[PDB]
Amino acid sequence: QTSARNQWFGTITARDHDDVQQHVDVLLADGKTRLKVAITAQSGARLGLDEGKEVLILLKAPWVGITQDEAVAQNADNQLPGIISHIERGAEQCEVLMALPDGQTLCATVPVNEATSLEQGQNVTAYFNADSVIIAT
Amino acid sequence: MQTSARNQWFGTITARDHDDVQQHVDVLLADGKTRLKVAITAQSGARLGLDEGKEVLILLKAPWVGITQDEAVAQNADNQLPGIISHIERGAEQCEVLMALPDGQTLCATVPVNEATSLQQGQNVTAYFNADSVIIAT
Ligand code: MOO
Ligand code: MOO
Repeated sequence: QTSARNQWFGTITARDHDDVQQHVDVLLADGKTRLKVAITAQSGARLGLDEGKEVLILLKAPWVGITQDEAVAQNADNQLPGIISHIERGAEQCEVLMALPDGQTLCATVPVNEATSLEQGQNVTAYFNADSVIIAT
Repeated sequence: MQTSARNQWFGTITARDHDDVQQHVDVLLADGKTRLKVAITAQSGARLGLDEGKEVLILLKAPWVGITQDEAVAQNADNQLPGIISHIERGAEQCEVLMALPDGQTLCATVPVNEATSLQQGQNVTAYFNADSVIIAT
């Protein structure tokens, strides 16, 4: 139980063996969503992040951007196309809920000034870097 | 308790605001002295019961930690922890920087290799990070 609003079960499919910071590939339990995640070398060993390892991905809401710009999405390490299902606008931040293709709901916290063109029903892309995710067992 | 976050600290919530979408909490760490500021969604603040007295674990991933020697940068950040670098591991793209904290703790930061060339073991530095870079776990 953590504050991260996006907690996705998945499985390690690959892991590199760089000495300071390593990357792993994760397939989500929906069986289609692939993610790239970076972790320190000590952590990859300590957690035993080898092919087939089941894990829980923790992606805090503010680490997720929501964009209508395909280049922004393509520049990021991870891209999850979807459809905005709900928008709650606060004074300083916005909660953007996005329906993923499988029906799950992604949550992003976006600065109010970056959500002015966003509206429910729009096709957008959720994006984040590999080093913005925590792996939990 | 088993997560990749290299920094995992016990703390007690000592304050919480009730802003609509994103709220902030003050967290007093295990040393009974260090206070952090953390941002969470309103839904999470209620779901987790992040009220005064609530004990939690702070998860801070290595790449979220900046290292500086500049007073302004440290003061401008939401959280800053002074320490001394105890070890550096240089890599082709990233460097692991470990910093000794009071009461035998070690903070771990992952810094891009081209930004850590002036960092060296034994320097007095300040680690810093945003309120919205921390995850709170029950
Ligand atoms: O820790 Mo949150 O509620 O994903 O911002
Ligand atoms: O090893 Mo990490 O980068 O603290 O998740």
